[PDB]
Amino acid sequence: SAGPQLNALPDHSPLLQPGLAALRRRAREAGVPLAPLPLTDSFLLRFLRARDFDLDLAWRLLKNYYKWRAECPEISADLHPRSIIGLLKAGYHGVLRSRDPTGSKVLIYRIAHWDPKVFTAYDVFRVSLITSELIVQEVETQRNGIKAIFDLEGWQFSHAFQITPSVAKKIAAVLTDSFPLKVRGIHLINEPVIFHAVFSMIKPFLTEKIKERIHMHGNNYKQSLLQHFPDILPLEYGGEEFSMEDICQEWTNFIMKSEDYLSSI
Ligand SMILES: COCCOCCOCCOc1ccc(C(C)(C)CC(C)(C)C)cc1
Ligand SMILES: COCCOCCOCCOc1ccc(C(C)(C)CC(C)(C)C)cc1
Ligand SMILES: COCCOCCOCCOc1ccc(C(C)(C)CC(C)(C)C)cc1
Repeated sequence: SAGPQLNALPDHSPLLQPGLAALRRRAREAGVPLAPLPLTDSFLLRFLRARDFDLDLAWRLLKNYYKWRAECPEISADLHPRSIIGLLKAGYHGVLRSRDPTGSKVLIYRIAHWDPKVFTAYDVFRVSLITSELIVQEVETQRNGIKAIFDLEGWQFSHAFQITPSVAKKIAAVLTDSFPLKVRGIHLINEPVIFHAVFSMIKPFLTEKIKERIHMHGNNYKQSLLQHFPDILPLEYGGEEFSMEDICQEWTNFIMKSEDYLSSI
């Protein structure tokens, strides 16, 4: 249980240096790229915290992160938000202002606001990557992980058509062992009945990384979603203070302010 205690330290604690040294030596040895991603303490700590300072797992995650980036150029080859600013303006995606009861950052995606005649699955994936790279900078998010809510109202066949076996593989990767964020929960709301039926059959065979972390609320989601996310949801989902539009505009603004950092990858 040393791991979670190391996670709880600030980045400048000398106690994190043994793990950082051990990981940086493994990275260097396997010939990790020099390409505009510096192996700073703060960067490397993301991987250590994601795997509670288990060095072998932090290293495997780091390698898989590099592998995933190399394997998905149409997502990862340019992180400047200029390519997806329409999706953001359309209201596809926002991050809640407040954390949930266990301190997780909460992400919301709205499928009705993705026009598949305009944006590909890879554009939409680029949105998640951008957000991920931003939120991972907060040490509390590294410690407490994330939850994502997918509002599937208006899910159409044109959306489903974009999820090929290749896209499915890339989705599983980022949820499991290819990005330095702990996915503590995946919530679907307003999703078609077919999701439940499939899930009831495949659930027992899923990786334990996600198996017990998937919650499908269906159309009657208000009460159940509220139990997981009290006092932090937008008006549209049963919250009290701000609209989803406010959240989307606030997150969009933050992305644009970070445009040079995003490019610098
Ligand atoms: C889920 O089914 C709907 C299909 O949506 C389109 C597919 O592209 C969405 C990719 O979604 C994610 C979700 C989470 C993540 C990670 C695990 C990196 C965490 C996050 C959301 C904080 C970025 C990455 C991509
Ligand atoms: C072709 O359908 C694309 C819909 O994608 C939903 C987003 O999540 C992607 C995860 O991967 C799957 C898994 C199963 C399925 C279906 C519904 C087609 C079930 C199946 C193929 C196992 C019978 C679709 C996507
Ligand atoms: C009828 O609508 C047309 C398109 O149909 C899309 C298929 O929807 C059913 C898909 O069912 C699932 C259920 C679970 C999953 C897993 C658990 C693998 C991944 C998850 C949680 C990201 C959806 C994938 C597909």
